[PDB]
Amino acid sequence: QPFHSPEESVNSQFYLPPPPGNDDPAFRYDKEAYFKGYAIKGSPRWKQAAEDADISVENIARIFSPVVGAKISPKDTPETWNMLQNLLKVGGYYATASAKKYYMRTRPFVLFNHSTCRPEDENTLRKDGSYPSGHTAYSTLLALVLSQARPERAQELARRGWEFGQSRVICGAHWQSDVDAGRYVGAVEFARLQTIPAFQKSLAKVREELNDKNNLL
Amino acid sequence: MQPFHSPEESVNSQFYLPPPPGNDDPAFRYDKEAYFKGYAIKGSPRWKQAAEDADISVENIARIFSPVVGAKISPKDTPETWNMLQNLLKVGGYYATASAKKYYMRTRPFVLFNHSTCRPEDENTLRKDGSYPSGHTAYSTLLALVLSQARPERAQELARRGWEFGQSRVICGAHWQSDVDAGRYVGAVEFARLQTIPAFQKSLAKVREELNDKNNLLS
Repeated sequence: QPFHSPEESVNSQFYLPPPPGNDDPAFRYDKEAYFKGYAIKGSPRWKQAAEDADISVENIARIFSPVVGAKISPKDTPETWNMLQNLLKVGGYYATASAKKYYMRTRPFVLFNHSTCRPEDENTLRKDGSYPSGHTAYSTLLALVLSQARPERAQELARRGWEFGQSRVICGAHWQSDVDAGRYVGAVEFARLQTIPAFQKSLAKVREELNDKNNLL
Repeated sequence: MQPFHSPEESVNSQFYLPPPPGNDDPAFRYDKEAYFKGYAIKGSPRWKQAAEDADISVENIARIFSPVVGAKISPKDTPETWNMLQNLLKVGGYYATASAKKYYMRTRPFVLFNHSTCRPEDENTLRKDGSYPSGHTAYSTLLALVLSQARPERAQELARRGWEFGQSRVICGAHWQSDVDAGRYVGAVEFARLQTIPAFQKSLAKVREELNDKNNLLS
């Protein structure tokens, strides 16, 4: 079960500013950012962006294990394995819902008629509000939670968290401003989770699994 | 009154933050355009807010956030919260941004364009301090998060006010938009580090009861 209900997340439509408009400096920048990523298409950083695009637990685990420095599997780290999925629901979905639905911002690949670095998701995304990025809110939240469980890896986690969000831009699924907003959303939800007992309980166990000598790499 | 942790205990900002935008970088073009959009509203109500937001003295920070968190913040009524406000400035505004600041020593916009800011009195000091990332922003974001933890039903207002506090640095001409976007992340990273420190948890507990005391509630 999720740490809290959809209604228990801080309303993102209230604290986030509206999306950059057609003539705002930020939007001119969003377009420039979009084309910079489209230009390096097919390249390695572009491929990495395609990998970061997959948010299934298996892939998140594969990506963060090296960064956090511990094996992450349903067998060795069962609580950490639920934490990753639980955080995706409340952070990527619940926390971004109201803002996303209220603005229904059009995605760049849709506006310019180009495919993304991961064509599979293109149909789902077409109908999802672009602002703010749920992927980013999730990866930011994840980075902060794991930093709390294993602070010795804080800098690596903060760094990877950031690049995971930048992958969305380069991929063509989001605008730079969607990602900038998503990061703030991730921090706000992280602060909200700290007051929920179920989370404190879960985190204690996660802290135990990731610092377990039998799980370190 | 002792920092929740030592300088060396802040996550190295120079390692996780990307470098500030270069001269021919599309993002710096955005920084300059953003700077002029702010210089343009000079004299408006929002501009007035930006000038008041510029003063980070504990007195002014208390005045600004009391209404938002919904409680009277004072050295007499809320002793622990008063210390918290100053402790966070130290570890969040300075310690958390120090290495990236020194590493890049980025020039501030009001200096670059030879303009005055919305708070002339602090220019001589800002002149010596690296611009990226924004310590003011990191502190205000951190503070909004910490207060959201002590008084969660005020989370949305605190989240909004913390965000606008950062935007005031941009409007005031003291920081580039990029210094602010970066400082927000720094404040978040520091917020996560503080959760693992005992001295913080203990101070927070007191702050929590002080801010929820029936006698300090504000409308």
